[PDB]
Amino acid sequence: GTKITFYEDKDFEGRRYDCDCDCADFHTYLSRCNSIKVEGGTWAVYERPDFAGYMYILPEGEYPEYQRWMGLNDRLSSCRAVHLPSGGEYKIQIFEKGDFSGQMYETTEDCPSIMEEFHMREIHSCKVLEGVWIFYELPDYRGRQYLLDKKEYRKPIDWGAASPAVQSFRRIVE
Repeated sequence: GTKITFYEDKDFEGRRYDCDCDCADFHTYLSRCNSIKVEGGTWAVYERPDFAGYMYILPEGEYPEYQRWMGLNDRLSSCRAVHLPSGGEYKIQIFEKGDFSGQMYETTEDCPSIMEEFHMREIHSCKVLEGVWIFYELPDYRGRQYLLDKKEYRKPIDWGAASPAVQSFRRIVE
C-alpha cells in the first residue's frame, strides 16, 4: 500500500521510524525528523502529536532535508495517509464571507494565486464538492498548509486556520 519513513538526521541517516497507517505520536521513537522517504501515496505530517500544529503535505518522493517539504524546522511527531477516492475528480466552491455567503467562485483547477485569478486574498468559507484540496496562506503554494478532505467549511477554523488568509490552493492528485 502506502508507507512513510522518518529519519532523525539529514540524507536518510540516523535512527528511523516507519509508518503505513495513521500514527498519532511517534515522538516515543524519534525526537526530531530531518529527512523523509514517502512511498506509494501522499501523507500529511504534523508538528505535534494528535495531528496538531503545523501540517505539511508530502507526495511520493525522497526528502533529504526538512526544507524539501517546506518545513520550518525538524519538529514532527504525527502523520496520516491522505486517501484519495478511487477514480474521483475535483471541484471546490470558495466564498467571500462566512457561512457560504457573499461572492462565490467555483473551480476545478489549481490556483497558484487567488489574487490574480479571483481578486481575493481571503476565503471565509468553502464547500469541497469533489476531491481533496490544500489551502496555502501565501501564493505559489507557500506558508501555512491546511488540508480540505470533501465536505463543508463554514469558517476558517474548520480547516484549521486562525485567520481567513488564503492565497493559493491546489488538488491532491494521484
